[PDB]
Amino acid sequence: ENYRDIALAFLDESADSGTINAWVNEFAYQGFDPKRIVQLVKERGTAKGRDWKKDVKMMIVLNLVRGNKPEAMMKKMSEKGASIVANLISVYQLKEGNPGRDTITLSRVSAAFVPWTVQALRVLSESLPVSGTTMDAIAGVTYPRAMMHPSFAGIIDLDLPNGAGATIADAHGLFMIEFSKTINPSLRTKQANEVAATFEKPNMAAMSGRFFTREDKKKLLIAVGIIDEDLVLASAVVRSAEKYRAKVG
Amino acid sequence: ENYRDIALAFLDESADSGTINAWVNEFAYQGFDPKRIVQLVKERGTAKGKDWKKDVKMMIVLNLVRGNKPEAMMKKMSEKGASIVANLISVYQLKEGNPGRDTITLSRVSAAFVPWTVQALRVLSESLPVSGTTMDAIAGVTYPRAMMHPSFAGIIDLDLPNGAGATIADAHGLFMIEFSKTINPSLRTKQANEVAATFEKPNMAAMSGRFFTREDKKKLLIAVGIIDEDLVLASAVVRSAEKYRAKVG
Amino acid sequence: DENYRDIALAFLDESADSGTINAWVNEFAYQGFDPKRIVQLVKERGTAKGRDWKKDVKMMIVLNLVRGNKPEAMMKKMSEKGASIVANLISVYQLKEGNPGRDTITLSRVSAAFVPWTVQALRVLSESLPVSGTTMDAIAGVTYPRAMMHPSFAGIIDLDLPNGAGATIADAHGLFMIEFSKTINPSLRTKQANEVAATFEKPNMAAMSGRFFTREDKKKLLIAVGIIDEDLVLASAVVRSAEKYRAKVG
Amino acid sequence: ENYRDIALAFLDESADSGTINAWVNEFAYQGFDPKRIVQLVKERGTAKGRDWKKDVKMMIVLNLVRGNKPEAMMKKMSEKGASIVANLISVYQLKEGNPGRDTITLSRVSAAFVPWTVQALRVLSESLPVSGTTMDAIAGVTYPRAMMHPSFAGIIDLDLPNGAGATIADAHGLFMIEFSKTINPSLRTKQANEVAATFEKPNMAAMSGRFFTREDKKKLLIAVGIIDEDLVLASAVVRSAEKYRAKVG
Amino acid sequence: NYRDIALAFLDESADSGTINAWVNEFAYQGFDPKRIVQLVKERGTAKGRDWKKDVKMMIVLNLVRGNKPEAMMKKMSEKGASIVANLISVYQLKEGNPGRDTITLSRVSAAFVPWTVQALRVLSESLPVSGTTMDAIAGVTYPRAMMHPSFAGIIDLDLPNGAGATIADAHGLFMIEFSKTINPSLRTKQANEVAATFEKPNMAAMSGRFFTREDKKKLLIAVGIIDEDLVLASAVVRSAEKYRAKV
Amino acid sequence: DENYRDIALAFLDESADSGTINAWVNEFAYQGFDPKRIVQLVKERGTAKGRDWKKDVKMMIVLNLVRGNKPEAMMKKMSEKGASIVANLISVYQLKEGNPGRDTITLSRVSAAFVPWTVQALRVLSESLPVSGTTMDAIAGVTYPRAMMHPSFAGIIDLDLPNGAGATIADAHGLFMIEFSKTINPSLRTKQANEVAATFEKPNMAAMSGRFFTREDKKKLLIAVGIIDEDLVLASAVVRSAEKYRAKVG
RNA sequence: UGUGUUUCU
RNA sequence: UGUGUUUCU
RNA sequence: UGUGUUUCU
Repeated sequence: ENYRDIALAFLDESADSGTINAWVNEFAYQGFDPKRIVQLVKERGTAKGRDWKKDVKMMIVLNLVRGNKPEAMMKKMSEKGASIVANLISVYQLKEGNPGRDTITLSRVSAAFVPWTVQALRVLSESLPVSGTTMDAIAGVTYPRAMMHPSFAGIIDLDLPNGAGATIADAHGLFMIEFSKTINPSLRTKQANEVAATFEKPNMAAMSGRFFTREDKKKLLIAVGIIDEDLVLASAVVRSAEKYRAKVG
Repeated sequence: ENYRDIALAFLDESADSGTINAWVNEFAYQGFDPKRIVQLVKERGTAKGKDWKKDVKMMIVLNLVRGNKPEAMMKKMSEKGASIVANLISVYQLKEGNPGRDTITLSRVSAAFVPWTVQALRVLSESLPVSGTTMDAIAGVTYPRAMMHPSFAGIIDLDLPNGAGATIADAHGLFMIEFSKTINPSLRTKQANEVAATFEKPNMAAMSGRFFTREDKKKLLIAVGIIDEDLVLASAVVRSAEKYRAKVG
Repeated sequence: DENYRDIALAFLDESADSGTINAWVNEFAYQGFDPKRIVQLVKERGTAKGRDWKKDVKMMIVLNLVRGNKPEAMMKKMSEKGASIVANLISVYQLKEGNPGRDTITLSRVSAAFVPWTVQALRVLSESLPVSGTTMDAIAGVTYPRAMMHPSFAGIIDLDLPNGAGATIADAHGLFMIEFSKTINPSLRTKQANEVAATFEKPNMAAMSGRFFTREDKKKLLIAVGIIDEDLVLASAVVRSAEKYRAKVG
Repeated sequence: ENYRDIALAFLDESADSGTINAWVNEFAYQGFDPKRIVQLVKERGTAKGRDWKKDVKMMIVLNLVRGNKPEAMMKKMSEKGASIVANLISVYQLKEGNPGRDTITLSRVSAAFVPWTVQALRVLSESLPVSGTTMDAIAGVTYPRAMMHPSFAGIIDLDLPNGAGATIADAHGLFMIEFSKTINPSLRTKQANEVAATFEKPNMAAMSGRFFTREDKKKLLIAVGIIDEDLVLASAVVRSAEKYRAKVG
Repeated sequence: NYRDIALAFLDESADSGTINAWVNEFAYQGFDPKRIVQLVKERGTAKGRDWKKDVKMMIVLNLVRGNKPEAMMKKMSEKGASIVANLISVYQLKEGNPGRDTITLSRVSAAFVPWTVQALRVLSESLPVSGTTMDAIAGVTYPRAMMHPSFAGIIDLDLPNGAGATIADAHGLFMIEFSKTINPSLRTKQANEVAATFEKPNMAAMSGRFFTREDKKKLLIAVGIIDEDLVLASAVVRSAEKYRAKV
Repeated sequence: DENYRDIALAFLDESADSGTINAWVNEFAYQGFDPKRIVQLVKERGTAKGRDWKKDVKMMIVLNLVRGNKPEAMMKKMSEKGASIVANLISVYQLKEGNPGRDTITLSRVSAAFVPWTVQALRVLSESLPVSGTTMDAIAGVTYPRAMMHPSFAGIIDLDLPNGAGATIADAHGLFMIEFSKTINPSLRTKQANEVAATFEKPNMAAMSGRFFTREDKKKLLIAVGIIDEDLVLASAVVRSAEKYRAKVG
């Protein structure tokens, strides 16, 4: 009878904006942060006197065609290329996976510098783990090259009008199942929705990231041809999207 | 033919629908008792010489921005914040998921102390998994910040005149479908009505809660702008409600 | 000695005493689940505590129909008013959580032994059951007989009813049993119908072939609850539910 | 080579159907030898100073009412009965299922000593998994109690004049389909012909058994009322037979 | 430098005699029908047996009971078990995991396949997979000669017009059924998954060199798989397309 | 500190010359092994143990031609004499199997690095190969060039020969490669010829695109082994095998 | 949701 | 490719 | 046949 009144008294209990926001800052998620990624890449690069921006491009291209394990890939590479990778590992302190807060990986570089990643994909389509022609056969259309990497999720605005964001996410999901199957063979026998379950949680975290503003994402999506000035989706996107919904439904 | 004739006689023994339904309601599943929650919080808090009212606020904010998994959220948190979460776990014996009624979770604190939860939402709406700006885009209007958590269902009086309670419930459902879609991304490809069915049962239990009286709920709904002293729904609420009904059917 | 054919043949003239044989049968017979023992123990333990034990049976059955078979567990997810009642029921009847022995009482056992009342409560509780009546109504093409919506119904099935009526009733009950088995055991939800059926048909057969109720007892029960009429004609809902079951499992 | 020539010349080597079929019959699968069973029972029984003939009777009755799983049936039995079953397992080395021919099971005892089994059935027909009253309802008449066990097949002479053996076999099948349906409830929803196929093979092997001669079988069938001294079938047998054929096709 | 070293191997000696001696040292050594027949003949004559008759009995034994003689005696009439006991004794039959000098029933059936392939015409209904079962799986009456793994030993994959490939396909139709019956864990698996369990030792059998190509041609004709003009029997080509469709 | 968001967005309008990027792709491209490194390690490890390493190369090649690329496994089915020397070769050359790093020696890589000898050994032991020369003679309409009867032959193919003669030689080699792939991997036997060709397209291309040997080196090799004459004219059997291949594949 | 997984040549 | 796997009655 | 199994909210 008084436990009810205790709870009810919290109506008049102080909800100080300042103290609440300080708690939020203490409790907030701390780990993956594109801000931290670019900061560390820039710092470590300039400390060794590198053209660090050029190193980013090379690290992204390296990531797009070889994956996320630099030490391993050197053992299966020409000496000319391996020597370059050896340096990239040295200055940027590249790890093979299981990243911590201050850890830099090739995936993280591709994700943080996605506005360039999304441009390189237009050129590398046939050298990717899943080729563009393979995706072109899976979709009924020429699949948008910009989407052919997990990092694309970072520029998706889910709140675009008329469910455009959802449709873009669907179309990207079509690539993600194929990508997930190629780098994890144990998923190749699994159903579409089972494969989707393996990526949709970190994928959602990427799409709901706040590194880029909504206007940043809109500009990126337009610049790379997913959507136009009038926010109209390209047909390849909507047709790839319905393929995805059919597979998982 | 003695013990057999006894059991056989139960055919003519009474099965009154009203008497049976009374038992069903007694024996019905109950996730937790809010009354027991505020009791245990106050008891365990004072026993350690803590400003337990302040700890309630912190646990609520922690719940709003990080969810209901205390041990897991510390693995991705600033050292400062994780330190105080560790304390809260210690003194309040915080567990995760859906344990017994004598067990405290962050989710249950926000539900039991909802008259404060509902005020904190007015402050940190942009730090939620689903932001206030997102809800503003989904509804045609500014979505009432107080509704932006499952614990809001606890202050809903379904027996308000003219089905105003059902309207408020629908307006809250507009948020709940979006919230469910991000914390459980597998639901993103499901129809709105299918998503609504995933939280129908616990949401109903919260609205049907008798911890707060109808007058208590009425006062809460007025104090937070859902309804006025004349029991008239805010325009944004009726808007969000009809958006919801059109999504669901 | 070593002519073994003649040894076996001589057992023709060997004594087959009815008295001694029946005594062996009594020693060797199955001993475990016994509705007679259940009702006896419920009645004894109830009157020893001065309870309206018949009313306790109804409450224990309703408790079983809506919450399942684990009383200690369900108290942790129940109002204090209800939990206090359950606490008493556990105390006087010595309710266990499962793995019953010969002298063990469980909620399932109460529902099974006192099935002539269980079968009446189901008419009223249909929407509060783990599998609702409306859910079964959608699975069958018809309004599924509420009386069958519990495993204990198998105890009143007479498999020897003329014209395979008993088999048809068992089929219709099997339609509910797959749904019930899937809800209380999630690991079966991905399995095929006949796989799920394999999980229950052995104890289910033991229930149908039980001898607690006579054939005339079962006939009366089945009529009283609407499965079959005075002329032993099956209700259409039963035969249509039955063919759904045969289709799933075949 | 010359070894190649040797293998090549096997092409010219014969393959007489009669000679080959003789080998098939020799090498054919044999579940157990009844002869070996009565031997081991008498040997192991006398070696422990037991009334082994009496133990045979108990094992048969035990087999008729409890089946073929000695260790399992003791878990649901009176303390008195389980005590003597434990003994029987000890002295006769009882196993379950289908082990080697040098292994005793309760099922094999009832089969080997069928001239007694067939008499016990006349006494305990209401304590069987399928009762005599049940069979009375399935047939239009009183079903011959002697047929109410799979071991009855051991005394069937298939080479009786006018296909009387086949008629007796069909009458026995009327019980066998019901017996199979209760001990293996998964078969309850199967067609009668499908159920009959589940026991066709071992039942045939029992009827084709040559442990007993035709004269031995004839004497057994007469002594138990299946047929008279003039080799005329009992009316209930021909009845049960035509009931069976109509069920099966 | 290193390039010139490699390039100099052009003028390095490739002596025919020494190379062939290395080949002989390095060559596969294990399963060899020559060794099988040699050992069967030697061990048989050392005990004064009609060893050729023993081969037939061992093959028939293999076709209807499988590859585990000690085990099958425990489920056999005393008359038959006594015979098997002798066969085990003189030929030193093992239960599996054969070494170089090991004789198994499978090995007898494989080495003496020109007789094995004749016995199958007679035993079709006593096989683990019956002829009528294979007749229902194929749309036609499946060639009895193919209803055993040992048939692969007489397949000439180099027969003109892909006839050899077609014969191998038709045999593959039986092999999936046979593999499923003796290994229950494969019964839930897809056709190509089951095929993967046998196609490696199966290929070793087809590419064996015990029989010449003309030996195989003669065998395949004698047993009706193909005719004098090397035309395939329709049952073979129809069984083959069933197999290709499954996998 | 700094904007960071702007630094990232800046990369949208950051350069992306196709030629500069493609140069990086070729540097960073996957490389199975370096033939140069292989002959180095063979000579170094061989001399360090006082061995006729040139002779060991020959034995390892012959071993590779008749037994494949799994040294530990092949010893389990080999004469005691042969297995004894294989054990040595594994020891001094540190032989591994499959596709390990570029600093690792395999039998397959020895045959590839020392292909000017491999190509001569094939002329001698063609009937001891997994696919025999007589088999290839039946598949082609003519006597199939023995020098092509191994994947390592691709290492001496000059694709930039005039009149697409390089492509013709590659196709003629492909006639063998489909058959070789079908026997070492019997699962491919039921696949279409074009599907089989796709299984070895990538490593075969890498071998032909190898720059370990110069065009003049390849030309001299191809002439010395009869694929082409001093006037760069294809042998008739090669053009035959090539058109057989194209008709199989499409 | 917490941004992971990085196969084969 | 390396010639294996041998179920249930 | 041996009368078991009792999920998630």
